[PDB]
Amino acid sequence: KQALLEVSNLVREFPAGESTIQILKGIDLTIYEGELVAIVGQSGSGKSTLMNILGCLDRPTSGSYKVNGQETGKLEPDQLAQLRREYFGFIFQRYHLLGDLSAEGNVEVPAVYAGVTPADRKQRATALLTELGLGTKTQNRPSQLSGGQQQRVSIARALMNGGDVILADEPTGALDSHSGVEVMRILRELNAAGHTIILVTHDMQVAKNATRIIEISDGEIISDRPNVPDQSLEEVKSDPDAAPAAWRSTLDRLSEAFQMALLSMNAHRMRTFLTMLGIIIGIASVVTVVALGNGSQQQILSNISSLGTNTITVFQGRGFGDNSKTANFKTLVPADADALMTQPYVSAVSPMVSTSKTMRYQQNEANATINGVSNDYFDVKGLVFKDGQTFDQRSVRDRSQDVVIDTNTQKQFFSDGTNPIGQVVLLGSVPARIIGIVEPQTSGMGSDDTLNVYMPYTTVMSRMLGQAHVRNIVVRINDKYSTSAAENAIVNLLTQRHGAQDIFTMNSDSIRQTIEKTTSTMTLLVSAIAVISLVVGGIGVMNIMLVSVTERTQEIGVRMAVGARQSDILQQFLIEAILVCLIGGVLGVLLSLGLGQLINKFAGGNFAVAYSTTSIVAAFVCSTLIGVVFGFLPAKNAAKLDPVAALSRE
Amino acid sequence: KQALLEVSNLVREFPAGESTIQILKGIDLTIYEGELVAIVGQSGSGKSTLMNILGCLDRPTSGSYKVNGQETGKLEPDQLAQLRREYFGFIFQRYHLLGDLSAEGNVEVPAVYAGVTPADRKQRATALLTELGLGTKTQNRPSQLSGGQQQRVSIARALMNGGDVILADEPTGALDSHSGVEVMRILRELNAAGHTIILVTHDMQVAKNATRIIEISDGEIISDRPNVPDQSLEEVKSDPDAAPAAWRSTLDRLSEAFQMALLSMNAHRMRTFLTMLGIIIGIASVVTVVALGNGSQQQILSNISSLGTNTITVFQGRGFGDNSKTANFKTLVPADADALMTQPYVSAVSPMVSTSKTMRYQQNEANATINGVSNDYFDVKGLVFKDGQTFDQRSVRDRSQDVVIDTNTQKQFFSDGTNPIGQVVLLGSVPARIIGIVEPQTSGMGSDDTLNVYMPYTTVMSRMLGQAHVRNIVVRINDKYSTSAAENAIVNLLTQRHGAQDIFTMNSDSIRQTIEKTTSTMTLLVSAIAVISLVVGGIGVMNIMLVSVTERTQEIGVRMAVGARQSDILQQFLIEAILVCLIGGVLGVLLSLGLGQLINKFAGGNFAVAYSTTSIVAAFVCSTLIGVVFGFLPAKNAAKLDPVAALSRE
Ligand SMILES: Nc1ncnc2c1ncn2[C@@H]1O[C@H](COP(=O)(O)OP(=O)(O)S)[C@@H](O)[C@H]1O
Ligand SMILES: Nc1ncnc2c1ncn2[C@@H]1O[C@H](COP(=O)(O)OP(=O)(O)S)[C@@H](O)[C@H]1O
Repeated sequence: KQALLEVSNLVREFPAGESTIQILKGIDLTIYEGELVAIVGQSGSGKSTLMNILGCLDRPTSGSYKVNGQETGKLEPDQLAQLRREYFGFIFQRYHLLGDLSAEGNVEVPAVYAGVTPADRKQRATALLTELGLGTKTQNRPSQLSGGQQQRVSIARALMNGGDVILADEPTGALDSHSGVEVMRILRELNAAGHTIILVTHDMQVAKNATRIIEISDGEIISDRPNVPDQSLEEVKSDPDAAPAAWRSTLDRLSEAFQMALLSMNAHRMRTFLTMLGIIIGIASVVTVVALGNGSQQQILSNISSLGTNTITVFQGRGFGDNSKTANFKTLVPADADALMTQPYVSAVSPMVSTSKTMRYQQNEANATINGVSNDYFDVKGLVFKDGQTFDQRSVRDRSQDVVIDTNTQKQFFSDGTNPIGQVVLLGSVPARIIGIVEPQTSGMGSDDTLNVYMPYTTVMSRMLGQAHVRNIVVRINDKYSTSAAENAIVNLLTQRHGAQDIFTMNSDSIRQTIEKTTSTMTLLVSAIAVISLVVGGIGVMNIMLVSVTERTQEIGVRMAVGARQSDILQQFLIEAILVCLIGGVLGVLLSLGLGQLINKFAGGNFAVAYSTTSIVAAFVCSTLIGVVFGFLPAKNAAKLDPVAALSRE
Repeated sequence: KQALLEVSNLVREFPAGESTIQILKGIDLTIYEGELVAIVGQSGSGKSTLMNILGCLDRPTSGSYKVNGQETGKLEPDQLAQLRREYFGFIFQRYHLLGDLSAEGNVEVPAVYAGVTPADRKQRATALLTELGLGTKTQNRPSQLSGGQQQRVSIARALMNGGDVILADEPTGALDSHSGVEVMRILRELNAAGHTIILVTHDMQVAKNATRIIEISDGEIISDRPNVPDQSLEEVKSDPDAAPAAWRSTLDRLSEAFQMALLSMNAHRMRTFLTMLGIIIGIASVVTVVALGNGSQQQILSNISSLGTNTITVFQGRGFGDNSKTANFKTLVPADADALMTQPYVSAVSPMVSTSKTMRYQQNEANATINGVSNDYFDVKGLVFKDGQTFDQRSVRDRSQDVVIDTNTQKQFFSDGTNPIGQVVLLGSVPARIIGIVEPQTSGMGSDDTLNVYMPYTTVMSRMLGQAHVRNIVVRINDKYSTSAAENAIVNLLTQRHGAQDIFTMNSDSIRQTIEKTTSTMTLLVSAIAVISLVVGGIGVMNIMLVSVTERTQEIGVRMAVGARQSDILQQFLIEAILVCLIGGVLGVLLSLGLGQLINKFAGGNFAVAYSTTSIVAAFVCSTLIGVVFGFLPAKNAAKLDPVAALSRE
């Protein structure tokens, strides 16, 4: 049969000066289930090292330590953690509780790592705290408890996963006489109930509370004797404490890891706020710059949209003056448009003049732009008729006073729902009857807001301007033919048709393309400058997480001792970083949205802010990725701590 | 006569639940110089509270406490610190040493806070450490010392500033039996030497080391009896330890505050690196963006300086399509420049043609752009002659083969130091004699880097091109007399000479002004976005400083008890932040300079990086201001800590 704790020729060496020093020197030691063992020696004796090895927090480097038959010498971290969850509970001189949790929570932690039903572990935690006289202090934080009360909490914690072997490191060293007596009473009562208890001390008067006293000095055991305490006659057991013992639970520990990181945020609200603030400012500047560049691009493009697709505009305008010295040189005339119409690369053509008059209806007045155009103009610019129809070529010839109106003029003058078609409006001093309504090119509520009116160019030229010439001529190029080659043909045709190079062009597609390219490139560079800010925010996240790993070093050690896997610690800290970056990426998005409405109020007619939902999604994802990347390094550093050095980190 | 410590009616209340609780209930107590006093009681007794008041770390809050006649009831923090420096030394259960310093440094700290000569305090530190058996461990850090060794370090520390009244709070509570014997031996020997010692404990067997035992319970003193230790027979005194003891010095404490901040940076090197890194990225991005916008503006403007000042260039339309359409439609001819010459607003005028030929010298060849210009061209464009002169008007008439060169061609062909003037070079197939060298308009190279040659336009048109027309004509407007009106007048005149409006103009000053304003505006917007990054860096600095205040809370408390003023603490932390941000600004500047040299390797001849020295200085100042500001709140929070709560922070 196996003895519960079986040590054989245990040698623990440490390197010291291109050589070694033995701290444990060939220790043989058998401890049976139910013994009350005290191991006593002074500083330097090796009692600590021995207990660390006994608690599966360290490995021999020479010898054998079998826990219920299981050799620990060659076990890997999660296997030793398995043994700690299975057979050991720990009590520390300084009563290492987790300041952020309640007594109940600290008691639960080992059951969290062992994968114990949360309802059942709640029951067990409050039951053990009540059994040890802390039934009314269940919800107190460690900062709300006295030393003895905290040590009683950690006794209940040690009992959570069974309490098979309670390893107690000088429990009565920090706290006073009375509460030391109480702690020792509890331990002896647990031993009476069958709990194996190993007490490590330097005060023989503490060791005398045990039934077996092993004395250690300079790495070797020098005494091993039974003992009967004197105070067993006073402390009669009038309060009979007898309380001995691929995809499933990973989810439970992930839920708890989220909860734990969340509580660490609630504990340090200023720190959390500042770190999130850095991420909020970063994400907000990136989403803002991107939406500003996109919306401004769309706005500038709509301001071009008064031109068509495959549209070549033929301008010639310049300085003003007399009829004989300026008008005689205005060679662009509608006969030129008639000539262009017959070219194999021209699918549509329209002269274009314009004037601005006061438009009247029953009582309304409003200034409006009256465009003198061809019946084909709507075909050139791609305008869509809402209700009516265009001009007849005859009505252009006959100087008709028919008129086409856009959506904006309908809103201005026919807000009642009165059908504009057939209604006579008055343009300055010229009456005109509406024969059609056009849906504009504009994309946006307040991106255009102008009143466009369309009459035959012959009528506007004759009745309103008194001129024989055209402001410009728009041409839509056939067959998707090379608009540039058609452009050159137009320049040669009109130039040969005129007496000289009296014209210049505007290629709508070329200008649009240049605007898209230039605005896109500038958007990319500037939003990269914003991403620099976001990078600095991420660096801040990493630095804070690393520092909180240092802060929580002892918490990490305690969690390991109670049963945490390196995985579990990694998940805990990494989830903290991720949650911090997400909560703040969302707030950066919302801040950017509010700032977007601010700009959309106070901006001009070129600056506009438009938020693509995939830039919002990209913001959320890149915030989470900053959490995963920048937070990872600290979370791994926490997961890889030596629980011995962590427990004694001070 | 006055007793050293004179206590009367100490009542210490703390609020607890819409009421208060008395922790000291009217304590009277007289302690004379040289007494060895133990104050003993269990948790709740008030012994610590009493000892804190005795040490000038708290105020009676009701009653009187006189230290050598000085009432503490109404004293302000720095006055209580004065009393601590004057009369008190402190020893703590956990032997609160400063992990970053050596034993010697920890011993020095109280002398730093007092007005003590650094050399003399070094001597005292090593002397006291040698007296207490730490002569060979003088340089060890606290992590390199045992509990007893650290406790002897803090004994020497308490003795540094005199050791008048040594308050020891459970000194033998953390450490083992043997080293407790040694600590108590040392304390008794100091008492024999005359030191007043007040020992506070809960273990009567420790209290029995004193000669006077005052027992306290539930806030009141219940026993006060003399005592003779049992070990007075053991200690025959064979080793007689008898060692009893704003413009001027503010600068010395500033030196020490700088040194302490520096050592704290060395202690946490990764933290320092990351915190500094944020500022480095911020300052580098801002200085980089500013230098990029400024230099690019200078480059793009240099490409315009070739258009001269107040110069209106008369360009002409394509005019091509055929060789016969070139002959037909190239209406801009040098006679038009002759006509422009006579106008009242034209001070100088030049036709301009250009072609590219291979420029040859003795054996050297390089392709060069030959500009056919008027003798006035240099006045219009504002070019300055380095050595020679321009053409004669006669030589323009006579189709002269004179040539003027720029500095780039001088470098290409006359690198020897050979004077180009009088030398005959060959341009394609036309020889030409150099009559002058011209210094260009440009500052940065960018795209030019071009070989410019100037010959009479009549000669280039006649001999090299075989054409009757001019590419464009430049005019310099006198007095700046309505250059915009001159543009229109030129168009009207040239249009009147031709058969149409077949010419257009370009106002050099308008273009320059537009470029200057637009690029300047882009510089401000983008560099503001970089400053966003710098802001996030500062926020990170603040968060880190708050965290290091929390981390060092006990260090702050120990410093206060040892004798630090709130001033001293604030200076310490403020200097830390300032120093980190200052260095991060310097490194941000150096990174920015390197990045500028990197950018200058890019293929964009429009992007250029120019560093103003006032943006470097601005970087230094704004980095230091981030240090002071963010930067400040943590340092004040450190200075305003309650030294009692700070010392008991865990
Ligand atoms: N890294 C390391 N390096 C060198 N020596 C070590 C190390 N770790 C432990 N030891 C030794 O084990 C003992 C630890 O606890 P003990 O209870 O025996 O005395 P303490 O004062 O440390 S509580 C101590 O006496 C040390 O001499
Ligand atoms: N903020 C505060 N609030 C309420 N009560 C306080 C407070 N501070 C001290 N006290 C009391 O004074 C005593 C402190 O030291 P003592 O040596 O007498 O016992 P300890 O267990 O704290 S070492 C302690 O027993 C407490 O009951």
